[PDB]
Amino acid sequence: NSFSGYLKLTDNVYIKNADIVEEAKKVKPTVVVNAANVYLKHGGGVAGALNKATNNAMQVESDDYIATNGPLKVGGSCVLSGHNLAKHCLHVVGPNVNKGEDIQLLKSAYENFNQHEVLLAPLLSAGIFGADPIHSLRVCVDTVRTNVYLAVFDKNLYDKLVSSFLE
Ligand SMILES: CC(C)[C@H](Nc1ncnc2[nH]c(-c3cnn(C)c3C#N)cc12)c1ccc2c(c1)S(=O)(=O)CCC2
Repeated sequence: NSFSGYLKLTDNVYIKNADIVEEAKKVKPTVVVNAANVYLKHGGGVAGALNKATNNAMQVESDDYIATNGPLKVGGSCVLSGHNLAKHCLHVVGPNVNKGEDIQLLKSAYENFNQHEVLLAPLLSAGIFGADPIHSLRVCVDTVRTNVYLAVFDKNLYDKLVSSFLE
């Protein structure tokens, strides 16, 4: 868990302008969070990038999990191997509001983080999932009670988020 260059927002939330994949390779965290969908199909975005860094091992493991257990619920999670990125990967499904899912499920999604003492995570439901990223940071700060290190791979958005938090 050798996180470097993060800015501490609250006693348990830290943030950095960084690619979560590069962070996971350098830090070797106990847990890395994937921004998953309910069938664990890592087709693009954060999930595709994490799977590619495992050379597709994450996708094969995910398909076997879904065969035995069925899909996740929106707001839910499962723990699978971290492969070369972490000890464990926490696959968390935030709502996709561009596909009509309820933004109130973002609180449920972040509540999954509280079962793990330390996590490297992306900003849930941001990007093409369509949630307002400033709102997602506020739900993270108000919900997560364990130690979360957020990697946001866009300097423009990182600056907006920090300036929103410090108002
Ligand atoms: C807001 C945005 C800046 C942020 N992106 C990221 N945040 C942190 N580490 C990242 N690595 C990469 C990366 C690394 N390689 N490649 C080819 C990619 C891609 N794509 C992207 C990325 C973000 C946060 C949450 C979500 C998404 C995007 S989404 O659009 O994938 C939908 C799911 C929820």
